[PDB]
Amino acid sequence: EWTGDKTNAYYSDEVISELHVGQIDTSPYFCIKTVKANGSGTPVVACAVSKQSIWAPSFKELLDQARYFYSTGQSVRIHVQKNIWTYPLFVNTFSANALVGLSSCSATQCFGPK
Amino acid sequence: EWTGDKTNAYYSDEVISELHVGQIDTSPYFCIKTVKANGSGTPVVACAVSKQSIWAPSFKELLDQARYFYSTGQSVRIHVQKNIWTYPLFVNTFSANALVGLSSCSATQCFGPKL
Amino acid sequence: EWTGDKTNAYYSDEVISELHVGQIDTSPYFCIKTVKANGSGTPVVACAVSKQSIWAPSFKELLDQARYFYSTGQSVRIHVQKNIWTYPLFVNTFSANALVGLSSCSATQCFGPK
Amino acid sequence: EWTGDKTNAYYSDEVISELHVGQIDTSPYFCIKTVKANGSGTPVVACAVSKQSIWAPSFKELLDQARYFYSTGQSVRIHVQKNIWTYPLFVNTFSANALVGLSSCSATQCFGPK
Amino acid sequence: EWTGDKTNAYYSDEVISELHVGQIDTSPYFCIKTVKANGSGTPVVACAVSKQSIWAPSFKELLDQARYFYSTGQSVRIHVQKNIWTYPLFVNTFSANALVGLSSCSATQCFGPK
Ligand SMILES: CC(=O)N[C@@H]1[C@@H](O)[C@H](O[C@@H]2O[C@H](CO[C@]3(C(=O)O)C[C@H](O)[C@@H](NC(C)=O)[C@H]([C@H](O)[C@H](O)CO)O3)[C@H](O)[C@H](O)[C@H]2O)[C@@H](CO)O[C@H]1O
Ligand SMILES: CC(=O)N[C@@H]1[C@@H](O)[C@H](O[C@@H]2O[C@H](CO[C@]3(C(=O)O)C[C@H](O)[C@@H](NC(C)=O)[C@H]([C@H](O)[C@H](O)CO)O3)[C@H](O)[C@H](O)[C@H]2O)[C@@H](CO)O[C@H]1O
Ligand SMILES: CC(=O)N[C@@H]1[C@@H](O)[C@H](O[C@@H]2O[C@H](CO[C@]3(C(=O)O)C[C@H](O)[C@@H](NC(C)=O)[C@H]([C@H](O)[C@H](O)CO)O3)[C@H](O)[C@H](O)[C@H]2O)[C@@H](CO)O[C@H]1O
Ligand SMILES: CC(=O)N[C@@H]1[C@@H](O)[C@H](O[C@@H]2O[C@H](CO[C@]3(C(=O)O)C[C@H](O)[C@@H](NC(C)=O)[C@H]([C@H](O)[C@H](O)CO)O3)[C@H](O)[C@H](O)[C@H]2O)[C@@H](CO)O[C@H]1O
Ligand SMILES: CC(=O)N[C@@H]1[C@@H](O)[C@H](O[C@@H]2O[C@H](CO[C@]3(C(=O)O)C[C@H](O)[C@@H](NC(C)=O)[C@H]([C@H](O)[C@H](O)CO)O3)[C@H](O)[C@H](O)[C@H]2O)[C@@H](CO)O[C@H]1O
Repeated sequence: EWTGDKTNAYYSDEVISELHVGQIDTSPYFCIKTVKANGSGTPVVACAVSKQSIWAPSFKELLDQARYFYSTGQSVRIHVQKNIWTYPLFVNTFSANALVGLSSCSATQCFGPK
Repeated sequence: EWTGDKTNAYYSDEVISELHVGQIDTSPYFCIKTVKANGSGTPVVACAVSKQSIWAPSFKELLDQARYFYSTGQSVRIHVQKNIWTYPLFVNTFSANALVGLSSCSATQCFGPKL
Repeated sequence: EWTGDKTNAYYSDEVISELHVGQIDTSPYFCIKTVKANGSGTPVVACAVSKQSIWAPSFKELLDQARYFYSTGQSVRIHVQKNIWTYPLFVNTFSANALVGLSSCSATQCFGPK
Repeated sequence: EWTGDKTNAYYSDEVISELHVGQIDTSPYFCIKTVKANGSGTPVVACAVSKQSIWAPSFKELLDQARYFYSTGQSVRIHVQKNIWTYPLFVNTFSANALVGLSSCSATQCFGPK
Repeated sequence: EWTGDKTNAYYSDEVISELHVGQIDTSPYFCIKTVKANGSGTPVVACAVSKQSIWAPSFKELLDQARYFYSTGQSVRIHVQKNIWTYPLFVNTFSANALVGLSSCSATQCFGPK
């Protein structure tokens, strides 16, 4: 697996507009909401769950990086894997997307896989 | 269990106004006080205690997040489970509420579980 | 044991004015000095030692919180237990007070045991 | 092995201008891009992968330092080992450079091996 | 052992002026250069090496504190133990000093062993 696998999904020129932290089934988790910097389109929501899925090792790295990009409001590319989370109320509140990477986008193209 | 369980309680548009760190019964803990951004109501107090209660795994995550939101003073939704801490002097000083989640808020919507 | 135990001591309306980190007998430790926000009174010195005293479990959390309050300079209530550290040269450089809690304050009141 | 070995390569007077976090083959990783402070030259890209290469032990310290230098925008010397990463889509997105050190730079010199 | 042992060396009224992070012999390490706040004297250099020397337990505490004092540029006292690192190329690049403590300094005094 890799953040950059073409089977994952990514969204360029976004900003992190919201951040949530909680716990589910003994695991810490966080979720972020992103929107296009220019205001177009609809939001992207993605979560990371510390004890769960092949992406679990990156939970702290992703949380720390999400917090920094959230604090700056700088443009980013968000990378997700769709259709991972399953608890229906959790998915309906947030989404089934697993957060799998974050790329800064301060130049012409975002610094990450495409 | 989940932050967003309907048996938990939450309060929207709160500002984290105070922060305390201490130790109780072998465990570091922290408590926060929150007040309505609009100045109404009565404060909410909640604590997290390392290695105690079902919420223990998220102690460090919630401490770091509480510190950040305390530093910005931004309006948040605070999620708690009531009647978790039982040490009576602790409860009298703070509350029995276990902190179980924190959500940022726009002016119209907080980003977290509700209803 | 609890930060708020009557057998501990506390000082309100203080600012953390100095910070020191070191090691003793294989244990990292730190010390802080505090002074009244208004300039009155006598300084308070306390230390936490990572592997020593009943307060060992709280070392990292108090170090992180001390650094935060040190960096803001805001008014705090410092909680200590007297007569804990015993190495004479250490006590004479710093004091025998163990740091056991830190509470934020406003003008007339602080958020913590009293 | 040492950051300073002559079989590594380094580039002075650089600024970290992009940062990416992800995961590959169960390992958290991050990449940075640096550009000369004065606008000359070609960008340098390097990545650290949490449990791969002889440089695995310094992953966390170099991620934290990369983040610090990125946030200040100060001039640094970046130390890499060339030709380490091998997954082609990863190398072509980023590079084969392993990140092995970061040194702050003044006007005329940098604080690190050279 | 103690930061404050008389067999150690300290230098007061210093500013941390450079910071370097790398890896040696499986150990992440950092070094700092300090110079007098008033611009006099010759610089001091000291390193901390993750799982090396009696001072290893304090590596993370000292790295976090060095980073903070580096970021503010405030006057500090640096405490070292001489003649610890033995690799000659490493010593020649940096020094044999082990960093063993850091103390904030006011205009009047420094908060640490003397
Ligand atoms: C002219 C051209 O090169 N492409 C056409 C574009 O007009 C059109 O809209 C574009 O947005 C583009 C961004 O492409 C991605 C991205 O965000 O990087 C590519 C992603 O794979 C895609 N993600 C998914 C799950 O499909 C993502 C997503 O569609 C949007 O972010 C949702 O808003 O778009 C690029 O910046 C273009 O320059 C810009 O005009 C895109 C449609 O994505 O393709 C062509 O129609
Ligand atoms: C009683 C109730 O469940 N909801 C009341 C509303 O009908 C009403 O209008 C708005 O309610 C807003 C959102 O209500 C919450 C919140 O803070 O998000 C919902 C929480 O479940 C509730 N928590 C608990 C333990 O009861 C919480 C709480 O009542 C207040 O925060 C206490 O300070 O309120 C929000 O409260 C607005 O005040 C209002 O626009 C009004 C009644 O007129 O208050 C709601 O409680
Ligand atoms: C003792 C006396 O003569 N008068 C009492 C005063 O304590 C008090 O005056 C106010 O006291 C305020 C807070 O008192 C503490 C504090 O800092 O919170 C209480 C602590 O337990 C105490 N710590 C110890 C080890 O004794 C601490 C300490 O004495 C001082 O902080 C050292 O400077 O004081 C605060 O000091 C205010 O400045 C003052 O207004 C009055 C209030 O009516 O009640 C008396 O009991
Ligand atoms: C006396 C002298 O300096 N002669 C030539 C210069 O014209 C120039 O070098 C100056 O010094 C700078 C230091 O060069 C490095 C560096 O970045 O520290 C040395 C590195 O080993 C080298 N790395 C690799 C993999 O080759 C690195 C690299 O070439 C450049 O950074 C890529 O941009 O340069 C630096 O070179 C300055 O540009 C210059 O002021 C150069 C050639 O112009 O080499 C000297 O022979
Ligand atoms: C003879 C002598 O060594 N020192 C005295 C002068 O230094 C002194 O002027 C003051 O000295 C201050 C420095 O004292 C230390 C320090 O940095 O705290 C003491 C340290 O033990 C010493 N470290 C070592 C390994 O020897 C350290 C070191 O010599 C200097 O830092 C190197 O620059 O100095 C400080 O320098 C002030 O500038 C000044 O107040 C005068 C005071 O009357 O008497 C001398 O005997």
